[PDB]
Amino acid sequence: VYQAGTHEGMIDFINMEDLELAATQVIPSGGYGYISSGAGDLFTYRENQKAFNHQLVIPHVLKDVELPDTTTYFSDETLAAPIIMAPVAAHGLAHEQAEKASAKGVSEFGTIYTASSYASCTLEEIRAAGGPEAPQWFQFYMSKDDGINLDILEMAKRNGAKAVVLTADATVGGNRETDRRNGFTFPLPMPIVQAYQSGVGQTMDAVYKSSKQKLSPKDIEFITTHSELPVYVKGVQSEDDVYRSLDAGAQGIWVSNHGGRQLDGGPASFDSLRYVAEAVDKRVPIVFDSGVRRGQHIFKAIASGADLVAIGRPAIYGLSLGGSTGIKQVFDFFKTELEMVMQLAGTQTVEDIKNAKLRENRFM
Amino acid sequence: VYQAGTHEGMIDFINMEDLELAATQVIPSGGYGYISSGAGDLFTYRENQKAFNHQLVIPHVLKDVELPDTTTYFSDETLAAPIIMAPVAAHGLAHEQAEKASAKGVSEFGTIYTASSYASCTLEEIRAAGGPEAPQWFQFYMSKDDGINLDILEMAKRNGAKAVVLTADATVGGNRETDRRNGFTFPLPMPIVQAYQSGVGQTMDAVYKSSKQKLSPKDIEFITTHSELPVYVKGVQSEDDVYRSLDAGAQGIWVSNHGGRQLDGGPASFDSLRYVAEAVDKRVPIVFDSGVRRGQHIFKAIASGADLVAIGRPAIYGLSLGGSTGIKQVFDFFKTELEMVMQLAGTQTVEDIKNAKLRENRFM
Amino acid sequence: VYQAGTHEGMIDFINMEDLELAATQVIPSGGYGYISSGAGDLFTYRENQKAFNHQLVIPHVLKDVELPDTTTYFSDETLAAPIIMAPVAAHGLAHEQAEKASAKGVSEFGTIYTASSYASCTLEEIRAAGGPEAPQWFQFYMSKDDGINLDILEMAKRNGAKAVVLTADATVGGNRETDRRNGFTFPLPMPIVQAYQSGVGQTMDAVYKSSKQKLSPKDIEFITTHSELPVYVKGVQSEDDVYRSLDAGAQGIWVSNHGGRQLDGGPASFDSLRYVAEAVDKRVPIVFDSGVRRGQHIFKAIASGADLVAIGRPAIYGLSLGGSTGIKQVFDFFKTELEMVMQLAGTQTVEDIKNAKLRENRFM
Amino acid sequence: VYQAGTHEGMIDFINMEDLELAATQVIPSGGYGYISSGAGDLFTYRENQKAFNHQLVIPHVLKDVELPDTTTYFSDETLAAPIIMAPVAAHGLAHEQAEKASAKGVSEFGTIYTASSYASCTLEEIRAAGGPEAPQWFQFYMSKDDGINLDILEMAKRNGAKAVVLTADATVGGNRETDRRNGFTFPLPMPIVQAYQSGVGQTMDAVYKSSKQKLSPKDIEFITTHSELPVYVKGVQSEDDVYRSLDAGAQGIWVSNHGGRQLDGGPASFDSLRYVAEAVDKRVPIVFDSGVRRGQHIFKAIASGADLVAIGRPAIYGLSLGGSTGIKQVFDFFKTELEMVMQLAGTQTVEDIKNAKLRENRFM
Ligand SMILES: Cc1cc2c(cc1C)N(C[C@H](O)[C@H](O)[C@H](O)COP(=O)(O)O)c1[nH]c(=O)[nH]c(=O)c1N2
Ligand SMILES: Cc1cc2c(cc1C)N(C[C@H](O)[C@H](O)[C@H](O)COP(=O)(O)O)c1[nH]c(=O)[nH]c(=O)c1N2
Ligand SMILES: Cc1cc2c(cc1C)N(C[C@H](O)[C@H](O)[C@H](O)COP(=O)(O)O)c1[nH]c(=O)[nH]c(=O)c1N2
Ligand SMILES: Cc1cc2c(cc1C)N(C[C@H](O)[C@H](O)[C@H](O)COP(=O)(O)O)c1[nH]c(=O)[nH]c(=O)c1N2
Repeated sequence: VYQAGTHEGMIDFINMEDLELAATQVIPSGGYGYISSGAGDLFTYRENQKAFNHQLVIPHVLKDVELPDTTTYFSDETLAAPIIMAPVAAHGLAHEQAEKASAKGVSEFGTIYTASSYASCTLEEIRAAGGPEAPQWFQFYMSKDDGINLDILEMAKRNGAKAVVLTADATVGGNRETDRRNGFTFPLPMPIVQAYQSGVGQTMDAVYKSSKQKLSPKDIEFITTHSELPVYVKGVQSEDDVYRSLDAGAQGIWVSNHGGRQLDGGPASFDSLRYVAEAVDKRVPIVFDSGVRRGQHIFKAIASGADLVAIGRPAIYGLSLGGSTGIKQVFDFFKTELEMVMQLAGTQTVEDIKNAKLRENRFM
Repeated sequence: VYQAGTHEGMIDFINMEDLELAATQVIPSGGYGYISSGAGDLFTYRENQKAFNHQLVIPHVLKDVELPDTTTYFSDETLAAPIIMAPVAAHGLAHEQAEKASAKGVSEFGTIYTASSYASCTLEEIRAAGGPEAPQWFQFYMSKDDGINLDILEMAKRNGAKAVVLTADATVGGNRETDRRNGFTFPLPMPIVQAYQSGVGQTMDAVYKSSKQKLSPKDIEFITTHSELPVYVKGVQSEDDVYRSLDAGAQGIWVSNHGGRQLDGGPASFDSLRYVAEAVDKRVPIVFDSGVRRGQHIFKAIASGADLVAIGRPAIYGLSLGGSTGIKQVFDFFKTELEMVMQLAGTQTVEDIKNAKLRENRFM
Repeated sequence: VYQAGTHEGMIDFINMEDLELAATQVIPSGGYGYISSGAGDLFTYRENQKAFNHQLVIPHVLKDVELPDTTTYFSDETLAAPIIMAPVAAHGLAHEQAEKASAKGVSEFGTIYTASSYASCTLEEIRAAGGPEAPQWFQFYMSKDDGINLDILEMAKRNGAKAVVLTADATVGGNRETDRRNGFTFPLPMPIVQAYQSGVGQTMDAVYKSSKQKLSPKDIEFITTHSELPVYVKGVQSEDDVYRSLDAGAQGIWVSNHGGRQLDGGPASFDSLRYVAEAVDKRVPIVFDSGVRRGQHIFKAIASGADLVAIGRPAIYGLSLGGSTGIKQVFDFFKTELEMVMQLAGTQTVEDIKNAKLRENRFM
Repeated sequence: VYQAGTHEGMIDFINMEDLELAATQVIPSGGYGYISSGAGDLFTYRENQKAFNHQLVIPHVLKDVELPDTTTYFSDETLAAPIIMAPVAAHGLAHEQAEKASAKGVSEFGTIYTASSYASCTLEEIRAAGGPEAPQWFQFYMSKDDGINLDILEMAKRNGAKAVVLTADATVGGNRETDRRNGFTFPLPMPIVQAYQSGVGQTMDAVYKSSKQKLSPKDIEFITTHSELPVYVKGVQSEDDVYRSLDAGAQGIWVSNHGGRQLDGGPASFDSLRYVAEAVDKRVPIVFDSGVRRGQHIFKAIASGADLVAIGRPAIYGLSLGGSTGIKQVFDFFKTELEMVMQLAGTQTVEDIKNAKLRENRFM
């Protein structure tokens, strides 16, 4: 039997590194390997966190700032901070209460929750746990069957999704050698995609291969036609990918390399953000993720063209140790660090962060 | 008595690093040192594998790709993948069945086998083991005696060689200090070059010095005159070397630094490929080798101007552990990784890989 | 009870690294952690010392130099060397005699002493210990209350401060995780700021938050209006910060990142010095600090536009082990190294150092 | 009593790294520390050997080369190879037979021997040991007394010195902290400089301070006036130093940073060679040293503008273990490696090395 974390309450940590280590005590070895590792030789995975010091934040002085405000106005939403929950599969790997605990905690922090197509819970349970005023987005792993795709989009609409995130950088799984060494298989169902994927006893490789490989601009047009919700393309790391996405009617761009879990030997996401921000030229919102472990990383991403920054692994480690309380403590850690960075950089508001100029590191 | 690997069947490995370590259990210490190490302080040897992350592969999205096809049309050949066997001396160091096992396995995978002048078997045995439809090339370590050179070329013709690979970067042996520490000598004859070299009990240094040092463009003209087979020059790493080769009538260029076994303090082969591809300007085919351990390395070489990528040490480690089955499993490992990279990069066919644009890594 | 160093006399050390290690034997663990560590992941802290080899000193020959002279004419002062004491809080953490021992030792060496607002002693005790001819500057952590600010400035005037150093890069404390792990609190009062801060049992974070966060150019104008002393802005690392400071009437610029204790992910101070020196264009004096551990670091800073270089941690380690004798030995170590560097670089006087041209390191 | 090496005969080594380690068995700890270490934090010392891979040697093919010839015509001399003995103090630290053993071995190899002013033997003994046809140069540490300087120059003339090497980069000693830790003092006299320096029981720092600090172009004119021998300036690493030297009548330039023993935080000598070669523009010969441990290092220096390359520490380690036989084996190691590099680079003669083009390493 697979037994995940069961604690609901305050957790003890200093930073995201000791939090990651502490989670090894409550997540079964195979599940921990699935969450913690990445593709191939882990070049791209390691580069994600290193890349934030490719650009240096200037601690400006005499900027007439106190009590910096992380409050973020995004569409008709008011967020506590420009920090959201990334779509992460199978929260039941981390905590018994799974996406019910994560959706409740992110709702209570007061920011956007992105639900995974590969969730351990139904979208109905995710909406119920967050409450009716919780801002929730739906991340779509599409079927090869358009009937099933219409059914999943109608289901996202019923549950009040405010955007559809088409993940386009996992048409097949990466060469995740920790999963291979562990003989990893999923312990729980995936109810949202149950029409094409059963989850239980399936390999990582098998699950991605059950979804659609031949994604194209026609898939954005399909989602627009049948849902009327704004479409974000996730995995965008170049100008060519921006123009393909916007020409097909995308209303958002999500810069990511899937936390270094996919194509080893590719760039760090933070380096790609510069190319993507130039191509987008503020025409649509940008979400950024992959390697974020400090407030200074969030500041640098927003200064470089991100409107929102998404959190993956650190939120899952917090969930494993403390449930809803634990995941909210991780968002609070990032908000508290961002407030410190805003004061020392001289930015009163999130819009002021966007206008900050970083210095390129010539000696990395 | 020298006792190499004897197993014929499926081998257990994750990647080429644990395969290299596993081979230490079946290859005698001196033979393992000869295969595994390189020249001088090993700067050039280490740089070969590191250099693939000097250029970054973009994981494009919405590229309308599924079931990527590695099938490669090269001259009148149909190859399983754009991946061939490099010429490697003395396979009897690795497996009792030597080049009979390696030629059979590479034939069954369905790609080009390059036979070494310093083989443990005759070219007749190599042709017999591969079968009459197996695509085979002949790698030439020339004699100082032109009579012997005519005899060896007529022998290559009789055995249906489709190209002659003139190896030009080993006129003398490098300073291979592992061979010195081990007191390495060859345990087996070298029948192809028996007219000038006996093999048994000879040092690495002695064998290279028995071949021709004063290679020049006149040697390409000699091979053309007497064989009528296309000549590839192997070891080409600069524009000057391309023009010398093509002006003398070469019909192919093989970019290599001999797996870091020759001139320590020289460039990584993958970095040299850019200079060579610019000079060749698609006038003749390019083969690339040295440091290839992943599908992403093959993808990057082809995107950078290679038509074919050759495998050395990893194929020999597979041979040592599993014979024909083992060497085919190594080619299958590279083909399976290349299919994963093609799907995540957005390339349907090998010609699409050639049109991919890599991003230079400004933070190596 | 908190028990610091008590020795007054000569100490045994080779360089500042073994001095830092030796101090662990006499400074209580919590105090040692407070002095020795820095912010976040310590990127900026480590980069400070590494950055001095971003620029290379040319050992010129035949320069007609002997007995190089470090004597420095600064305003109406004659200093032994262009090397001064940085403002460092709470010397009682290091030695029982606290700022009485440090002010006496720096006076006897013959250079500027910068008194911290967060001193363990009164400014009256600091002036008494240095003697009436000792050059002393006052470092200001401002109150939120302008009445208290007028009182502190009148107090600096009474004690013969020759400049006011407005520290502007610590409006809040950095994420100093060693202090968090140690549960660090200050053991002694802070008499200079007693009107707003009691010191005893207070966290690092609490003390900075008791001072003024909303520093602006109006604060320079306030100090000028009420003290008539030259104002230096400390923490300046960019052109924008120079122009803000000078436009508000600053008569000096102090380039610093607070010894890597504040905004992790910011530049090394030595790299920032180039940008600041270009903007200042010799209009006002420049003080430089953060990471100085060798004479070559002082030489490089002065060649790059610094008029004076300030010493922090190394002076405190010397104080802990030897009191007034020990801190003077640290200044003597830096002066002796600077004399060696001046002879080998070919600079007879400090003005000659300013005219030296460094070579940028293209291979860091 | 100080007891150095006593063996005369063949020594067992692979490369200069295991030779350096083996010498620890025969050189007393204090002497070994004096020979093996360098200044300050050893940045410049470590950079010397690393810097050779800042520029990459192209292994050219089809260059029509065999039996490469290292024979070097320099002035009226015929050298075995473009490889000479650097001036190194006090060979009695390494071997009982001191400079008698080193001069005999270098004479028998057939190249230039540079005698140190701080030799353990007289120049008469050095000339007698080398024989009358041995090419010998005299390295000058000048006195503050011009009478003593005239006496030393007349002595160099009597002993048939063919050049005077004015060492200009050691006007004072570097901060050699191994010597400090060891309490190092010289065990033997320095007969050449006995008029101003006794040697026995003296520190490194004291010996350099007894020589002339205020070296200037007037000192080149003095040597020319009183000896009529060509003057080389040693320690030249910039254009300014070339023009100062040539304007004063120098007939040679010796590029060096004194093996990283002097100004820590300065450039690697191999990097400085490019700047010096451009300024000299073949107007006078260039000697190069500091960090040479391989044939590829000698090749790269000559391709970059050096006419001769000098050997320091490796020659002293060979001397300690094998006397005249041992030091000749070290020169033979370098000649044998240079022959291998010349064959693989495609250079028939030393003049061909000068015309080789290196590729700058963009990924160091
Ligand atoms: C365990 C786990 C599982 C998933 C993911 C990640 C991880 C760690 N990610 C990728 C995710 O959205 C995000 O891009 C990364 O997690 C960001 O990198 P960091 O984890 O913050 O370093 C992911 N993305 C997505 O679109 N759908 C999914 O179902 C998942 N599943
Ligand atoms: C044990 C061994 C033996 C040989 C070689 C290599 C090795 C490892 N190589 C060089 C070979 O063709 C190829 O360039 C390298 O092996 C490529 O580097 P990797 O081994 O893939 O890293 C080689 N090349 C050649 O032209 N003729 C030969 O006989 C040999 N022999
Ligand atoms: C223990 C301690 C305490 C303080 C400081 C530093 C340290 C180490 N610093 C910063 C100081 O002035 C200086 O910028 C740095 O010390 C310089 O870096 P190094 O210590 O030389 O590496 C500091 N600066 C300031 O303006 N007022 C203060 O009260 C203090 N307090
Ligand atoms: C033990 C020892 C002693 C000396 C030296 C070096 C060493 C190691 N060197 C410097 C020498 O000429 C040369 O520049 C360096 O040795 C070159 O660096 P490598 O030793 O080859 O790395 C030196 N130079 C000089 O001009 N006169 C001298 O008396 C000495 N003495």
